[PDB]
Amino acid sequence: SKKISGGSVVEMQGDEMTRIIWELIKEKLIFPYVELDLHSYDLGIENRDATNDQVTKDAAEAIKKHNVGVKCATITPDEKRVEEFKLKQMWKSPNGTIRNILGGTVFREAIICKNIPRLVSGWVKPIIIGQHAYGDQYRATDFVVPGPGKVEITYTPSDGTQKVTYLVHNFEEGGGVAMGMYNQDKSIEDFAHSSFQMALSKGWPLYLSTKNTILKKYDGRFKDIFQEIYDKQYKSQFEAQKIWYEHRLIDDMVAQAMKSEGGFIWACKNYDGDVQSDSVAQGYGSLGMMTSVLVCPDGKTVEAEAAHGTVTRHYRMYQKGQETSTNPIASIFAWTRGLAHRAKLDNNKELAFFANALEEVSIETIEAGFMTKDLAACIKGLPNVQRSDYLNTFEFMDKLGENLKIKLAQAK
Amino acid sequence: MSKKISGGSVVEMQGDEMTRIIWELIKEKLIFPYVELDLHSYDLGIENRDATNDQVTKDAAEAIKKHNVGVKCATITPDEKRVEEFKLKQMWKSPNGTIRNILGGTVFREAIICKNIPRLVSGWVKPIIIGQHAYGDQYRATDFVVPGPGKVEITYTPSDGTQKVTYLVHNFEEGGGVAMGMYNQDKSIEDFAHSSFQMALSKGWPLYLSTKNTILKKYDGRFKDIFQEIYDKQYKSQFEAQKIWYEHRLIDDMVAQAMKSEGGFIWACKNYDGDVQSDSVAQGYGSLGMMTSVLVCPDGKTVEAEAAHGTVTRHYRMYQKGQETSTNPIASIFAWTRGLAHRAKLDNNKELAFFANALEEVSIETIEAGFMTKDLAACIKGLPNVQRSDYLNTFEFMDKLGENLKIKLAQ
Ligand SMILES: NC(=O)C1=CN([C@@H]2O[C@H](COP(=O)(O)OP(=O)(O)OC[C@H]3O[C@@H](n4cnc5c(N)ncnc54)[C@H](OP(=O)(O)O)[C@@H]3O)[C@@H](O)[C@H]2O)C=C[C@H]1[C@H](CC(=O)O)C(=O)C(=O)O
Ligand SMILES: O=C(O)CCC(=O)C(=O)O
Ligand SMILES: [Ca+2]
Ligand SMILES: [Ca+2]
Ligand SMILES: [Cl-]
Ligand SMILES: [Cl-]
Repeated sequence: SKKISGGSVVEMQGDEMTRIIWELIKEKLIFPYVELDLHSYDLGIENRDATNDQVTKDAAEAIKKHNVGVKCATITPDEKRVEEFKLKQMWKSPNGTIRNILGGTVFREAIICKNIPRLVSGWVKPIIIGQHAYGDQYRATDFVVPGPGKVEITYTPSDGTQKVTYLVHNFEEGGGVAMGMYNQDKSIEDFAHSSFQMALSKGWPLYLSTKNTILKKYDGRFKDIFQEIYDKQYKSQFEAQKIWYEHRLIDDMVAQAMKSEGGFIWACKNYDGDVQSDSVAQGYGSLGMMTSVLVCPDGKTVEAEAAHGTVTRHYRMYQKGQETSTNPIASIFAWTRGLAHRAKLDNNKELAFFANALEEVSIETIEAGFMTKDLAACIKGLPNVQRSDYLNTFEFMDKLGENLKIKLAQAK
Repeated sequence: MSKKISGGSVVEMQGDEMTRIIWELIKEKLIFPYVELDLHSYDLGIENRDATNDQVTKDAAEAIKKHNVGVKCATITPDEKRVEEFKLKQMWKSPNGTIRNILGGTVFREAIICKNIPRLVSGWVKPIIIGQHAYGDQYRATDFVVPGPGKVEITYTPSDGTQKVTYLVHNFEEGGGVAMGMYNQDKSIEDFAHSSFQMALSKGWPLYLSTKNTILKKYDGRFKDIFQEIYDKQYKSQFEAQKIWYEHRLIDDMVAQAMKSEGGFIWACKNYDGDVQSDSVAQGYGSLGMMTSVLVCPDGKTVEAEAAHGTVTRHYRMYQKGQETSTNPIASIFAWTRGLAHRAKLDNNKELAFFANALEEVSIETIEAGFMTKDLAACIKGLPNVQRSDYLNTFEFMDKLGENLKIKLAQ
C-alpha cells in the first residue's frame, strides 16, 4: 500500500555507463518500493574537478555520520581523461581516498549463478576475500634513483631518542628505483578483528596470507597480531563452530585456494587482496559478478561499491542512442548490500526482506535464461553469441523489474 | 666398445631431506649410467650452510658463473622450528634467493603437462610461461618494526657528491607499526626486458608485462618505460614479423585475463608477482609440483635449473624409519634435464641434447601410461579413492623410469 521507509543512506553518484545503470536501478527497482532519506554526493568526474576533489572527502565524512554508503563506479583519471575533461589535476581514485579516510577491510565475494560456468573445477563453495584496506603500496613513497649513490631509510623516534638508519642499497653501477612503505599496528588489529568476526559470522575457516619468510619483521607483524588476537579473543568461539584459523605463505595459499573446494575466508594484505580478488571472481565465472563491501573498524559503518570500471565503450554507444547490453548486477548488489546493512542497524524487517528479495530476483532471472551479453558469452563463448542469446540493457532491467514486482507481491 | 656421453662441466647443488634422497637416486639410476660429467658439487644441505655461515651458497653461485650451468636440489628454508631442530646460528635466508641475487636474471616457470593429469582451470589448453624477474624488490628489502610514534624517512645520497634528497615515508603519531625499503636496478630491469622479449620470440607467442603502475607510478612506471623503450627500439619489428605483440597490463587485470584465457603467452612478472603467480599457474595445470624453473642469467650463457618447492619432510621421516613412500621425482628430474640440455647447447653436443630430451619424454610417457606416484594418482581419482594398486612407491617409480629410459635409448 505504501513504500518501505528505508532511512538514511549516503549515495555516491558516478560516471559514464555505470551512472546510467545507477539511475535505472533507482528508477525501476528501488524507488517504486522504498522511500529513502538519501544523502547524495556527485562523484562524477566533472564535479570532482569543480570541487577540487572536496566532494569525495565530504562523502566519506557523511558515511561516518550515517553509517551506510553505496558507491557507483567512478573514473580514475589518467592523462587521456585530463585532456578529455580538461581536468585541473590528475585526481586520485575516489576509492583509495574513501578507504584511506574510513579504514577497515574490503570483503569481496563472487555472485554465483548456477548456469554461469566456473573456470576452476573444484570451487563449489564460495571464497570470501578480506582485503586490508589501508597502507602498504597504497600509501608508499616511491622514486627514481637517477644514478649511483646510497639509499637509506631512517626511523627517528618522536620521544627524542636516537635515530636508526637502515641501508637499502648502495647503487654502484647505475640508477634504478626505490620505495618506502609502512603500516600501522591499530589498522592491522582492526583487520584481524574484522577477519575473525567474518569467519564466525559465516561459519567458515579463516586463512591469512603473508610472505613473512622474506619480510620477517613487516609481515611477521601481521602474522603475530592475528595469532595473538585469535588466541586471546576468538579461538574458543572458532572451536565451538568446528572452524579454525591458520597462517599461510601467500604462494602456498594461492595454490591451496586453486586446489580447494572453496568455503573459507581469506584475509589478504592490501595488495594481495586487490590482485587475488579479481583472480577469484574470474575463477567463479565472471570478473564482474562480485560484491565489494568495506567494513569499517567501528563495527557499524559500511560502504558497498560496484567494483571495476564505468564501461566507457557502452557509454559511447548509449550517448549515440545505440543499443547496449550492460550487466547491472554489481551495481544492484551494491544497493542491496548497503540497504541490508541499513536494515540491520535499524531492525527494519521490511527493508531487509526487500534487499534479499532483489538479490534473489537478480540471480533467478539469470538462471531462468535472461541475461546480458557478457553472461551469455560465459556460456557460449563471446565470438559465438547471437542477439537472441541475450537482453539489451533496458530489456534486462525491465525483466528484473517485472520479476521483482511478482516476487514482492507473492510474498504479500 | 660401449660408451657413455661425455657431458662436460656441471655445478651441482645438493639439498635436504627427501629431495636429497631422490636426487641421489636420479644420478645413480638415470644420469650416471649414460652420461659422464665433470661435476662441481656443493653441499647446500642445511647443516653445511649453518657450518659455513652460508658461505657455501655463495661459493656455489660463483661456481655457476664460472661453468655456466647449475642444477639445484630443493633445500630447507629455516623457520623458527628449523632453528630449534638444528640449533641454527641464524634463520638463514633461502639459498634460492641468495643465488638469484648473485647471478641475477629471469626465472622461467612452466607446467610439466601430462595428458592424463586433469587441469583445474578449464580453458588452459596451451602453456603459460612466467618470466619472473629474479632480482630485488621484496627479496632484497630491509624491513623493521616501528616501536612507537616517530618519523620514517627515505633518503638518496648521490655518489657524485651533490645534495642528498629526503622523502617522508610516514609520521607515526597514533602508535607503532612496520616499515620497509626496497629497490631495483635499471640494468637488472633491462636484462629482464631482454630475456622476456627473446623468450617470446623463441616461442612465437605474445608477451605481457604486469605491474601496478597506477599506484607505484615511479617504481613500476620504470619497469613499464624500460620495457616499452626496449621493445620499440629493438624488438617490435621482429615481433610484428612473427605476428606477435608486447603489451603492458595492470597486475589485477592480468591475473583475471590469465584465468579466462586459453594460454599460449609469456607473462613477464616482477619478482614477487612471479613467485606468487607461478604457484597459482602450476596448480591450475593440475599439480603444483609439476613445473620447470630455470634461471636465465643476463650474460645469455649461464643458467641454473632448480627443483622448485619443498623437501617433503613428511616422506623423509617415513623413509628414515624404513617406511614406504611415494615421492614424485619429476621436478628434480627436469632440473637435471633442463641443465643438461643447456650444457648440450653451449657445447654443441647432439648426444647430450638427445639424452636430455629422451629423459623428459620417458618421464611423461611413463605417467601417461598409468605408472605414477600417489600424489599424481590422487589428481586423477581424488585422494580418498586412491588404492595401493593405483600407484608406485618411490623406488618402484624410479625403477620403472630406469627401464623405460633403457628401452628408449636403444632407439
Ligand atoms: N582498474 C579498473 O578496472 C577500474 C576502473 N575504473 C574506471 O573505469 C573506467 C573504464 O575502465 P576500463 O578498464 O576501460 O573498463 P570498462 O569498465 O570500460 O570495461 C572493459 C570492457 O569489459 C566489458 N565490461 C565491463 N563492465 C561490463 C558490464 N558491467 N557489463 C558488460 N560488459 C562489461 C565491456 O566489454 P565490451 O562489451 O566493450 O567488449 C567493456 O568495454 C576508467 O575511467 C577507469 O578509471 C574505476 C576504478 C578502477 C579500480 C580501482 C580504482 O581506480 O579505484 C580497479 O579495478 C584497479 O585499477 O585496481
Ligand atoms: O625458496 C624457498 O624458500 C622455498 C622454495 C620456493 O618457494 C620455490 O621454489 O618457489
Ligand atoms: Ca583492482
Ligand atoms: Ca615460491
Ligand atoms: Cl539498450
Ligand atoms: Cl619406497
